Amino acid sequence: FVCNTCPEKWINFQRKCYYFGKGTKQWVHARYACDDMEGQLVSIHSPEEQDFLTKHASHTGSWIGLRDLDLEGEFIWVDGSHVDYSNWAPGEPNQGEDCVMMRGSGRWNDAFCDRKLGAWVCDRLATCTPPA
Repeated sequence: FVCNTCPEKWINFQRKCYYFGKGTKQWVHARYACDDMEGQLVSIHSPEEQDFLTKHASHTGSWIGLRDLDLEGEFIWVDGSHVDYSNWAPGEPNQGEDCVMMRGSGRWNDAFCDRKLGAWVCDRLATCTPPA
């Protein structure tokens, strides 16, 4: 009936859980690190979710789960969803910079995928209160 339960070290927002990771990672590195924790690099689909992420975002930049896929020819989230909501920094995005990071402001920019960032965000679904 109510789905806000999250694992230790994760934080709940709405029906999801979020992990604010710290450590030096390239984009595909953060992707696999989230997968190792049974999550995914975060996907962002509303201003309310973004505002939550901004409150907890690292000041020096974080990888998020968005990258430009060559065959589809567009930015696609790690879970296969399309970009409906976006929070690009003004002028962004602008060949080579295929991966997407989130600044301390919450705003996004594209970047070389081998850039090393000190933070990254995973998400997963929250679990739910049981039957009595």
